[PDB]
Amino acid sequence: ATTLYLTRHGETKWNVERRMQGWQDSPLTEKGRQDAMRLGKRLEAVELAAIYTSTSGRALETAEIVRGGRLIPIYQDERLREIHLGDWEGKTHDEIRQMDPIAFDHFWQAPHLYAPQRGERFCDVQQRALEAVQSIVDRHEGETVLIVTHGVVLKTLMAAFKDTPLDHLWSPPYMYGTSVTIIEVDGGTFHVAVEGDVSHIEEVKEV
Repeated sequence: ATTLYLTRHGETKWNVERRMQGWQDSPLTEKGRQDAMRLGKRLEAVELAAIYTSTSGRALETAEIVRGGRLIPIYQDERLREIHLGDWEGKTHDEIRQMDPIAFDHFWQAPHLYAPQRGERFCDVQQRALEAVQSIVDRHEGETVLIVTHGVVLKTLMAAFKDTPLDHLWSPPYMYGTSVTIIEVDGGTFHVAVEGDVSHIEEVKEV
C-alpha cells in the first residue's frame, strides 16, 4: 500500500525553444518556477514521506520549490532521467529534421520503430523507470511520496500502468510540466487514480 504522486519538471528555456534536452539540462523559466510554486501549494496538505527526482538540474530545482522548506528528504536516482537522445540533445526540431528525418518521424509516429545508434530506445527507458518506481514502492510501504521526472519517462510509465503497447506510447493525455498524476499501489497492482491533472496551472502550454 503506497500512494505515488508523479509530476514533470517545470518549464525550462529549451522547452520553450523546442530544443530536446535528454540528459543535457537547461534552467527553469519564470513560468516554470511559478508552476512549481503552484504545485507546492497544492501539495502543502499532502503528507509526503519523501521526494524522488531524476539527477537533472531541472528536476531537482522543481523538487526543491515544491518542498519549499518543508522537512522532507529529496533522493536523486539516475533511473529517473529523461530518455538519452545522443545526437539530438541541444538541437531544435527543425535541426533534427535536417539530420535524421526518418528516425525523428519514428520517434513521434512509430515509437516501436525508433532504433538509434547512439541513445536509448523507449523500452530501455520504460524498464529502468519501472525499476526505480518499484524500488521506491518497496522502501515506502504505507506511505505517500512524490516523484519528479520527465516527459518521455512519464509516458512510458503510464503505458506500463495502463498495460498499453509501446507503439501507442504517445496517446493522451499530454503530461504538462508540474502536472499531477496519482498512482495507488495496493495488493501488488498499480492503479491510475488521476492522470496529468493541471488544475493548479494558470496558463497551460504544450511544451
